[PDB]
Amino acid sequence: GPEASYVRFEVPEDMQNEALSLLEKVRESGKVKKGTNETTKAVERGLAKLVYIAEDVDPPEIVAHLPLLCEEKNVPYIYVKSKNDLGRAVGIEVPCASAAIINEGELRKELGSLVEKIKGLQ
Amino acid sequence: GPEASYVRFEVPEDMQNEALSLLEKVRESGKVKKGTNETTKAVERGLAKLVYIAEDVDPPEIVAHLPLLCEEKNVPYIYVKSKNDLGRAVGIEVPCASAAIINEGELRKELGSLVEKIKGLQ
RNA sequence: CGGCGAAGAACCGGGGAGCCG
RNA sequence: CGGCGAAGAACCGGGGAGCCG
Ligand code: NA
Ligand code: NA
Ligand code: NA
Ligand code: NA
Ligand code: NA
Ligand code: NA
Ligand code: NA
Ligand code: NA
Ligand code: NA
Ligand code: NA
Repeated sequence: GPEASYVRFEVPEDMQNEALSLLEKVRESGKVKKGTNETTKAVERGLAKLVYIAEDVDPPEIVAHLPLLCEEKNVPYIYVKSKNDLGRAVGIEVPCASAAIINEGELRKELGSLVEKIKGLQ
Repeated sequence: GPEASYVRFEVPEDMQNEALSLLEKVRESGKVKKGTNETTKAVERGLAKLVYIAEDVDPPEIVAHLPLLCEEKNVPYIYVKSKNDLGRAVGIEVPCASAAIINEGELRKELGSLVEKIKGLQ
């Protein structure tokens, strides 16, 4: 219905909040790219460890290529309800449709656990 | 002072008007590049037959590089008093800092005699 | 019609956080 | 204090006349 086509699975809210929290914390020791241009290049260049996509992107066409791209490059991705939260999580002043963790820093294990839960959705 | 350093020699008013009438005619006969970006490239690419530099360009750094470039590339150049005149003559709606003839069309004689006039000064 | 635009519109690639009053 | 900016600022490269209300 209201959700655009590019949202391919439901991410429980607690999993979303863990993921947003880890994305904000990874900036302290690892490296994130933020925004759809850099997110897309991060995946295309083989650099993405975890891609975040906001569910409320409108027009959906801005991020709609990302899930199929991630799947082709075997990059895990997770949805978050709000591009506002996503922009806050990555530390910028405007909404953010998509982001990528590219260096996991000190959070390798927590991101690993999160990725295995994502897999467990489908 | 008041003219910027890039005005390396004086050009008389009969000649600047000669140069601007010629420029306006070469448009429907040959080819003109208009604007500093296109004029620099024409000189660098070896395509410029006559470049026009307005004397009232503020800031001067917009065009200051052009005279030594023209000399390096063996390209004659002429100063005209007004970038508004220069704009009107290349048929655009805004001021124009510099321009270049790239083909003389059917006005090869009037161009040559002006070029020899230019050579005569300094 | 005004405002802006060759001191470089649109558009494209690089870039990745400031620009303006 | 506002307006705008990750739906991509500044800037570099290509482009060469439109963009906006
Ligand atoms: Na980019
Ligand atoms: Na890593
Ligand atoms: Na760890
Ligand atoms: Na022309
Ligand atoms: Na031109
Ligand atoms: Na250019
Ligand atoms: Na102008
Ligand atoms: Na100008
Ligand atoms: Na880019
Ligand atoms: Na350019």
